[PDB]
Amino acid sequence: LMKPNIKRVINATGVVINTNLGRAPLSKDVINFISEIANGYSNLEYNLEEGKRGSRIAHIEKYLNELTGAESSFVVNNNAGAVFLVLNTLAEGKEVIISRGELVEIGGSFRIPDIMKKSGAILREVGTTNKTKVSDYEGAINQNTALLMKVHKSNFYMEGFVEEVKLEDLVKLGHKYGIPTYYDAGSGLLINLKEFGISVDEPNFRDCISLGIDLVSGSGDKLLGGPQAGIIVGKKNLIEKIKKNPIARALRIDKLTLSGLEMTLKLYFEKRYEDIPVIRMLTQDEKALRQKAKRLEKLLKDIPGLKISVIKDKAKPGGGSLPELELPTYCVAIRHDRLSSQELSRRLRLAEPPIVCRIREDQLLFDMRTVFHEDLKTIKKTLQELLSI
Amino acid sequence: MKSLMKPNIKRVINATGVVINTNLGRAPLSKDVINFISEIANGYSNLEYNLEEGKRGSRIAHIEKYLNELTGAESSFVVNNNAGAVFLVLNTLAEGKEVIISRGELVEIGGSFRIPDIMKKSGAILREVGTTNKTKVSDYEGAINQNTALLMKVHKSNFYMEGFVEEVKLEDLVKLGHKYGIPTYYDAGSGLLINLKEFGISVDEPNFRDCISLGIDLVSGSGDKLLGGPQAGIIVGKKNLIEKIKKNPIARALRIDKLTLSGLEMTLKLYFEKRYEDIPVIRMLTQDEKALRQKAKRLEKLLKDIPGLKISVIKDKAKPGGGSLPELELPTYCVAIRHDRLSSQELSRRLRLAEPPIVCRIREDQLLFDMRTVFHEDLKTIKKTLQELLSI
Ligand SMILES: [K+]
Ligand SMILES: [Pt+2]
Ligand SMILES: [Pt+2]
Repeated sequence: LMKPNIKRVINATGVVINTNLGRAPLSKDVINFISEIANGYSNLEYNLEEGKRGSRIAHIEKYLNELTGAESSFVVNNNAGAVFLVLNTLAEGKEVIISRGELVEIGGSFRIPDIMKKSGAILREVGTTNKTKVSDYEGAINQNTALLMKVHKSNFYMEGFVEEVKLEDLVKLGHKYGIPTYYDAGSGLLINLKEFGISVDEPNFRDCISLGIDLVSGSGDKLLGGPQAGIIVGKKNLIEKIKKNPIARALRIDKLTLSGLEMTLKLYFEKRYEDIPVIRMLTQDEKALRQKAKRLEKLLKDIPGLKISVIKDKAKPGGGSLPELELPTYCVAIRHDRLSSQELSRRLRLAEPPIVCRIREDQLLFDMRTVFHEDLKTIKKTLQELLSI
Repeated sequence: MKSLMKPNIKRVINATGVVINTNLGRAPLSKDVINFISEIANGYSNLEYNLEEGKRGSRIAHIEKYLNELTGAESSFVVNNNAGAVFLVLNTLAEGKEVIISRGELVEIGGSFRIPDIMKKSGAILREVGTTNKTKVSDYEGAINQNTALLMKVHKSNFYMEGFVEEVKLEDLVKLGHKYGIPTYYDAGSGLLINLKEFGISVDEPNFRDCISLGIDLVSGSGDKLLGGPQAGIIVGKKNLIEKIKKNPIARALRIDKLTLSGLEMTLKLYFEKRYEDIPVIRMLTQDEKALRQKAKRLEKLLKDIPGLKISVIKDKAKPGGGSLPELELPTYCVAIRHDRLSSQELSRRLRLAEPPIVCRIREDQLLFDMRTVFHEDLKTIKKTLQELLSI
């Protein structure tokens, strides 16, 4: 093979946070900065003022602190690690209370009880799958309770007869017994969504911090729309213990992500949301989508055996973050006389660049939500090369 | 006390359009059944007797024949309620032993019923496997050991999950159980008797016959849910196991009453006779869309003459099963009413205080009557009830 296996793939699934397709894409502004810091040497671990070594995370935490309002903050390889670290540091040998309904598998390799076991912490599971009350948490408190933990169900959701302990209650319960409260938000949403005209209950750092939760973690590649990372924020007392754990060194973030992260956080401090693609995509205007949808169909009419439509559909745009959410978008629907849709999808994934699309009832769909403007021309040229042969 | 001069349990007209309603008494009974119940209650009977042999007999006997035939299990048994069945199954086969179950199937149904809580009081030992959202065969098999007494699956009747989710195919469980020689218990909960797709309602909901022929060793369910009968815990399965269960002294504490046994038998006989329309819970879920409309405009016809009354007829998607089919979404015709003098919040409040009461849905200060759960004899009574409240 002359070719590298890692390829740019055209996402037509209309799924913005896609665990399979590389999660959050990055803004050209961020990547340029990353590219700059990677092209030569730098002040990675250095103080230019004093002429000696300095802490790498230092640059970042300041932003996090003022953005989230938490006393201190830290960042490690990924949220998986965040969880592992937080547990291993605070709960080794001791008991961590958690709802039977928040023991989650995210991805293929991550399971709360599995990482938790490996951490050295002792799982104490309370309540039921579908309903969990405050009593259940309190009931399970004892001498060896180190931690009150909540995990946000980022990849799935429950409906029907359902209950859940209000975080406030959890903070309350924590304060009573003097037990720290750890919240794995996971989506790493930085700020309240309702500020962008998207009304959702999705917990963010800032808000769940000001709720009095002692520790909150999340990924950087999800709702934060940054590079992969485990983000931790909370009580300085705690973060301090965390940083000091030798394991934290094995979880230490790389130069690239660090740079990538800091640029991302600058954008947020400067309130330039449109400049982080996950946010832009999820707040894209319903008109902007039809405008894109029709723009593509204009390029598709001239090719043979091709049936082009454009529909309006309720999709669930956030894959690994906002599972409940349903938003309307415009899909460009296409069909060929000679080829079944399943056969076409298969060829599209094998194309260069590959094209991954949603199928509905033997009707091949491209959801514009997650398609770029530079992608359109490339789908034309890629469709004709397969079908005009 | 003053409120003692009259009974508190009253008939109540349900306009919530919610067929299986935990609050409003669950499944109503057909008059055929009620008559039969009334007949066996009115005097003495063969309850525990063998008229052939002139000596005492099992009460369950009457019923077991029907269940065994309908579901295709070797033997069957009936206790007070499904909670009890679950309690009894576990206390019989798993006391002091381990029961493997998915972390996603540890349910709270009702306020007072929690699998892990009752399983504990059961004497059984809970070995929970997998995760909330995803559970694989691996999880089940990996937790098997010397003290493993049971592989258990509980059907999520009152809630459901969406997103990244995994579940073990029943077939694989059975295959896993046959491998290690461990019995498999399915708490269906819904006690649905026959496949729903036969009535034009396409859903995955498990039924007795189908889950038995798949090689599950024990299946239980409620009587007053999708079975459309009176309250009961129904167990069907392998004779060797039913036997062990029947002999548990606790099963006498859970022994069913003359009334439900009667009601149950007639209910089942209706199933044998394939007269589904004569069991309200199935009739109400299988009602034709036209029929609902037909019924909705026949109501509107009666209410036009009432002063201050604005009346429309809408078409809406509702969720008819409360405690059995939470996913199921079905279209129905509601009859919507509005008054100029009374707020709908105040009008609903008065309707519940009526004789007979009337419970309906409220949506943005508009009052909804869902035709799904309204009987034909109830229309007239809604007219007379409204005019009495509004005119007076
Ligand atoms: K890294
Ligand atoms: Pt009283
Ligand atoms: Pt009195």
